[PDB]
Amino acid sequence: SSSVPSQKTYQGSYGFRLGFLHAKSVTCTYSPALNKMFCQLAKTCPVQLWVDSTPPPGTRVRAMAIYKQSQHMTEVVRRCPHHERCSDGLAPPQHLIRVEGNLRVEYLDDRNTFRHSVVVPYEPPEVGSDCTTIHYNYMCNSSCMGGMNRRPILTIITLEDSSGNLLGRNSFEVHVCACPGRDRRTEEENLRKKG
Amino acid sequence: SSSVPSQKTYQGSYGFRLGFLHAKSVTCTYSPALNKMFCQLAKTCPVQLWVDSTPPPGTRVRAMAIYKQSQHMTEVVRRCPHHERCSDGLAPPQHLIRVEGNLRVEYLDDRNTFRHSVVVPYEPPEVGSDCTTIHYNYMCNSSCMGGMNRRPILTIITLEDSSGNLLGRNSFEVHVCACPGRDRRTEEENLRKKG
Amino acid sequence: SSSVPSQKTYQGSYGFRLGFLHAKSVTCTYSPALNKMFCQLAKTCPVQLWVDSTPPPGTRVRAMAIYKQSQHMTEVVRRCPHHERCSDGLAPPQHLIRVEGNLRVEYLDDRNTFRHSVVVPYEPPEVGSDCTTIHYNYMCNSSCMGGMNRRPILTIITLEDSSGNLLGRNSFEVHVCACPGRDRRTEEENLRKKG
Amino acid sequence: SSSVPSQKTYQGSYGFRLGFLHAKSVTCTYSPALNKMFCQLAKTCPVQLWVDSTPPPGTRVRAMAIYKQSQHMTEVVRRCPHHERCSDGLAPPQHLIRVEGNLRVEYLDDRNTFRHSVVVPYEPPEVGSDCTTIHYNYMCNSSCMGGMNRRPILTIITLEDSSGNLLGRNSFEVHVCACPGRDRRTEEENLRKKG
DNA sequence: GGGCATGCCCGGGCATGCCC
DNA sequence: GGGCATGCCCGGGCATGCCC
Ligand SMILES: *C[C@@H]1C(=O)C2CCN1CC2
Ligand SMILES: *C[C@@H]1C(=O)C2CCN1CC2
Ligand SMILES: *C[C@@H]1C(=O)C2CCN1CC2
Ligand SMILES: *C[C@@H]1C(=O)C2CCN1CC2
Ligand SMILES: *C[C@H]1C(=O)C2CCN1CC2
Ligand SMILES: *C[C@H]1C(=O)C2CCN1CC2
Ligand SMILES: *C[C@H]1C(=O)C2CCN1CC2
Ligand SMILES: *C[C@H]1C(=O)C2CCN1CC2
Ligand SMILES: [Zn+2]
Ligand SMILES: [Zn+2]
Ligand SMILES: [Zn+2]
Ligand SMILES: [Zn+2]
Repeated sequence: SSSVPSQKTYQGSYGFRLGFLHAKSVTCTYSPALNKMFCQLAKTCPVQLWVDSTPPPGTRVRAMAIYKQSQHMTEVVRRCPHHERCSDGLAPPQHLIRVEGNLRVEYLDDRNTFRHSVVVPYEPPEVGSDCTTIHYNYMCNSSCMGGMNRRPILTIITLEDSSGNLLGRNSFEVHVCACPGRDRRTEEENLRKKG
Repeated sequence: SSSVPSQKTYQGSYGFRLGFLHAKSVTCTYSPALNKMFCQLAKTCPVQLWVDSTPPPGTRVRAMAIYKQSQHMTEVVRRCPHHERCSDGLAPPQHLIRVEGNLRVEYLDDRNTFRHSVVVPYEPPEVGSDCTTIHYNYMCNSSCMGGMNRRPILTIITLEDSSGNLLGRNSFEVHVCACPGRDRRTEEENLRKKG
Repeated sequence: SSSVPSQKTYQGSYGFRLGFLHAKSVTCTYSPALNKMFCQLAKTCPVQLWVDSTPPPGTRVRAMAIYKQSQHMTEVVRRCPHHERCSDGLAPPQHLIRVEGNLRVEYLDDRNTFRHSVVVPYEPPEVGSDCTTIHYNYMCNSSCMGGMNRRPILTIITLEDSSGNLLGRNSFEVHVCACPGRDRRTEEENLRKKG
Repeated sequence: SSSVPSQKTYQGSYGFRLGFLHAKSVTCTYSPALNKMFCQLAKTCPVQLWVDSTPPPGTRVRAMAIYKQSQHMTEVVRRCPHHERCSDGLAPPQHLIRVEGNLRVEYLDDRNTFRHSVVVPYEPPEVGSDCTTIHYNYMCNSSCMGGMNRRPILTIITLEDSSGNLLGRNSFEVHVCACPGRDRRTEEENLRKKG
């Protein structure tokens, strides 16, 4: 009956976790200490999917954004009106999160919660590789007036079988911004000094 | 053939000029040194109309915004998409400038230049008074993404007869902002120090 | 019989001349010493038209680009293939020079010389003003491979009556570039040191 | 479901690897330290194919370019518009990579990913020889505006049987430029000093 | 082979909505 | 009223086609 999706980490029976690749305006930078990706608008944000056991055929990978703070959790995360009026052919203009480089992407609007998500098939790593990578794009800055409006979000990645069973769930915070390197360095310093 | 309206001051045969009434977040404050009004979003911005000779019956007062900088002059000033989706009953949501407190306001979209304008009847001062005041409202901040986007505007006020003849023109710069007193003080200080 | 238009200054009986408004990446900067405008791609380049005597009704203003160097004069100046595949509604994509802010702009391809030009009506200055301003845009950098390719151009402005008589002609060099302030300062220094 | 081809080295059951032949503007020079070929536009770039075991009859050799950087991987590498408008009879003008000196070259456009590829038959070395050489040509510089636009590419070379099975994969970075010797020396020095 | 011109890149710093 | 976060701006400097 809740309209807020769970954010609880659940590595599950397949041992599912995420991984991230390792400069003031670098396109993206991940902070392990904050479990937080700092990236730029509409630029590639690679996310690695790691499993210990191979999921069954037909497994899907869903990404959804939610507001991190209790006061805003129940608000659906959407693109701002400006960037909505700004396409790749498939992503509805209201969706914040896109996937690039995938021929089987699906964009969903939940008919009960109104929340947006984007789904791609799970592909196992190629022989000799330990993970599979998805290229996400965030189509607004965290600061956009009328959209995220300086409020932090979480991206929730779920691994789901074809029947809809939850196989695994993970999440990370996102700050989309002009200067990821600056903003990560400042947040990490405030954490150490004042957190 | 130009689509940019004139901004040239023209006091005209009636001696037409503007006047302004005389704190970090005051609702509005006018800088004579900069010929610039600093005011808050959707709050009253009074402008006085002064004439030496009484205009003829059916005279009208039009207000229109243009970008001040040469690089932006040819672009129509519009409300940003966020505030457009935010009414008083008569103002189209795309118009930046509204008039409050007037039963005869007319909002115009130019069919050739696409520029917006707001018009009210000219009313002579009451006996013993030297001027007539119009309460304007600016419906975005100068900073709004997808709108003014930090670009300065001028408001051009024209006195026109019923036939459309230009009787007088004056203009002033406008900065719509959260903190008019701070922003005025900073710009005036930079003018004296570095202008 | 020549396919190269004249560039000879001809102030004519109306006393026609141009004027220019007076920072590393400023949008544009004019060098009187070089008679040369340094501006940015697709940004406003204002040019003032000055006359001593009022031209007759129906006078037009034409702008055309030609290569300045003898070795390239006979080559038609065009947009590069990249920027051609990049509109305002009226300018053909092959034209280098556009006019913004004018409801009566006309773009011409000469059927014999294949050269491009853009024409607007001449409007006399408003009462109290000494000149009329046209906002040109250059849609390629001087450096564009396959277009100007680092070769300098001249813009030729002609004042023509409705019948086609040449009333006046002027010209200026143009360098469209990323950093007008840098490039002007460097060229002026080399002129003084080595010219 | 991905539209980005794998770049993972796979020597495979046949022991497949590449080899390269060993001056500021030399036509080409290969850096083992960088696994990077530096070569000139439209000039021969020989690549050797080495195998430990003889591939089956009907084996084919495919070459394809992808952008090396994560941010650009999902974009198809194409010739820039200028050089596209510049042929050998068989290569489509949009293809960056050509093969010279082969009577059986095939140029392919993938109907799903839109990526370009060039394929020739695999020929075993002549008796006494240890490798077979293919002469590739790169038809734009890495710097070309509207094409690679200064972004590094990889060339992915795949050995495939007639049925389409992947037998082996190798790749190398390519920098197409005016001065291969200069650019190699500079990148190798920056690697040692700052890498 | 030595060197220039020029698009584009930063790391330093401003303006401004919003917070106390 | 005092102060932070954040998009965007520079002036300094690199990479690279082309010139001698
Ligand atoms: C997760 C894996 C790795 O460890 C490297 C980088 C991304 N994938 C493919 C190779
Ligand atoms: C212009 C006049 C005045 O001088 C005061 C203030 C505004 N109006 C009415 C009275
Ligand atoms: C040429 C004239 C002037 O002298 C100023 C600036 C541009 N026009 C209008 C006013
Ligand atoms: C790979 C072989 C060699 O070692 C030499 C040079 C190129 N091929 C033919 C002979
Ligand atoms: C931080 C951000 C900026 O402001 C520019 C330089 C570095 N980064 C990218 C653009
Ligand atoms: C400048 C502005 C603010 O930030 C608050 C205090 C004063 N003013 C109004 C609200
Ligand atoms: C010279 C040019 C640049 O390289 C950036 C800063 C100044 N100018 C505009 C952008
Ligand atoms: C680097 C390049 C040049 O600029 C010329 C000399 C050497 N090389 C070929 C042409
Ligand atoms: Zn946005
Ligand atoms: Zn707004
Ligand atoms: Zn161009
Ligand atoms: Zn090219």
